[PDB]
Amino acid sequence: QDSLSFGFPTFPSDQKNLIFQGDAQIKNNAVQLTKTDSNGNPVASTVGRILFSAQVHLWEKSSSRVANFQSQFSFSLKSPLSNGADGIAFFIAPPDTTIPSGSGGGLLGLFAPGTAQNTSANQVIAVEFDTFYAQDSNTWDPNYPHIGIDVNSIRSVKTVKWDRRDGQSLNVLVTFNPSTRNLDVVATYSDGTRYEVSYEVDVRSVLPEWVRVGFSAASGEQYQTHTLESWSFTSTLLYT
Amino acid sequence: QDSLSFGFPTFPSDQKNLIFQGDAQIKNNAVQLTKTDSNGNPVASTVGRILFSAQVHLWEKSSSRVANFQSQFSFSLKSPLSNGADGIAFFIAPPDTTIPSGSGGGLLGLFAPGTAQNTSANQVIAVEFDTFYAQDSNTWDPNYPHIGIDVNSIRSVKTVKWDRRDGQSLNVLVTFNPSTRNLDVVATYSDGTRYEVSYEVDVRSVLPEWVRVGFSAASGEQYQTHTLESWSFTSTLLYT
Ligand SMILES: [Ca+2]
Ligand SMILES: [Ca+2]
Ligand SMILES: [Ca+2]
Ligand SMILES: [Ca+2]
Repeated sequence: QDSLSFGFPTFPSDQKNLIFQGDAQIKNNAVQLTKTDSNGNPVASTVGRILFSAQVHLWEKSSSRVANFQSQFSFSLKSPLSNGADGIAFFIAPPDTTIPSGSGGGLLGLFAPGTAQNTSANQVIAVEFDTFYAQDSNTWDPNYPHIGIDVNSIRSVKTVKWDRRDGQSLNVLVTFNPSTRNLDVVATYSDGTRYEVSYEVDVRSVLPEWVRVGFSAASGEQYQTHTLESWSFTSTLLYT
Repeated sequence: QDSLSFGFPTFPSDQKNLIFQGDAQIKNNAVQLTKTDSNGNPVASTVGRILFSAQVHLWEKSSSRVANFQSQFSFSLKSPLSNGADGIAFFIAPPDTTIPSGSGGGLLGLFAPGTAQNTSANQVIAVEFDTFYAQDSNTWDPNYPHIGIDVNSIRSVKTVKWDRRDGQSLNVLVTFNPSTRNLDVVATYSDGTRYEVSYEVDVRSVLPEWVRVGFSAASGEQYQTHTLESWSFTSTLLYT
């Protein structure tokens, strides 16, 4: 289809169109990307991702069209530790994508250690909300929590300073305009605090014609819950 | 998801979210539900169907919500003869539905011979465009071409006289309002000729909470092409 849209105001336990990978599962009308014990407390060494089952037609070679898409979502992070890790990400990748071997911790369940920074060995665009930046392990990160745009590498093409707020929902709007090739990110907390970051990128040179979209999160030695609360997505092919 | 929408202005050969059953296939940017030869002419004894891969949440027991949906599509029928058969139908059924054994000809690929008229043995709602009504083989049909609404039986609960026009596309709008429980059908030819039929039905007592939607067509000894040209669908769970 040239156009596709779906909306999850909440996530009831009875799901049919989501692909669960790793430890991801539904609990209390929300998606818990990373594993939690019986008490709902976060645990270390966990990775999980979800993908919408229907494939999205991102671009079409034969007609020279590229999709205009928007993804609106909300999530919250919680941890008794002073340094919850590692972060959550909205991503776009090939339909057959699976959790790479050894992609836990700072790799956010998106990249393999051996090629995490080799832009030629990957096909993925992601918007990350990174809370762990230890300069001895995450050598590619700026020294502070941040929002980053990733294109085929864990070392973001760009980042902006962001504040982690335990237990507070962050609303995010990610949009892509094929005319200007701008990928825009706008995130806000309930008190009005706003964060914005933008990057120009031609998706045709990075991703195949058909892709799947979803979320990924992970925790290494340090941990926190990564709770996806709602998600709406729309995409339509346009002439460019 | 509480809401789902998709639109196929045309049908390119590169499809990823369609389930093909029987003889259905993409050809010339359209879906040919029934088999055709090399030159493009219809053949006898053929059945074919397509279904969208993502499941639709028709109703939810917990919240007591029922979906409001709309399906818009266009198709054309062509035959060297004048007695083209058997017809095409838009249908809604359980996700694992498959072509019943011996459902060719007048059963439109939707019902099995032994239970075609047993309402307690089926789970399907369909809107049929029936062009063949010979009383010896289709004992359940009125004696003239028609559009009908089928609820768990090949014997329509409501029908309206219709005119078959070889080679001309018919534009159709099917809508279901959970507030009134009315299933309305409006079909029109480019010159303005309009046909209408409706029926009150409680989808909750006929179909499961999650379903799949698609089209079916068949040709017995008499034949004609059943070409699906475009299709758009939208559904939203409402609190009525
Ligand atoms: Ca990090
Ligand atoms: Ca980072
Ligand atoms: Ca008939
Ligand atoms: Ca009939």
